[PDB]
Amino acid sequence: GAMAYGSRIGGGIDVPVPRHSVGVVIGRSGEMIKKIQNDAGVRIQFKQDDGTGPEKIAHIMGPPDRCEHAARIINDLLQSLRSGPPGPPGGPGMPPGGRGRGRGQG
RNA sequence: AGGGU
Repeated sequence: GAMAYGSRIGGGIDVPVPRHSVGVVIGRSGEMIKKIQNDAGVRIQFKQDDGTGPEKIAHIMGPPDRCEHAARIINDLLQSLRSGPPGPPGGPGMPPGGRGRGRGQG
């Protein structure tokens, strides 16, 4: 939605986390989001699925300032995914594999 | 780094 007045925070904010980074920010064992909840002192609970965007909405509840703090931890964790871990192939570098050569020997 | 409660 065109929320031109979305500059106002509150006691619990809805943060848009990329759907390809949902498990990332929480961690495979949830150890990661516990750190976010720890360093911010907030209750971060992923909602079912608002579906109103290419992201997932997570309701970071708690004291507004801490919600901002918590939001930053998740957002920065996304920002660090942006060419953070360098990958030669797969991304900006197509592996020059042959036409089935290597596996297609017959 | 896919599910933490």
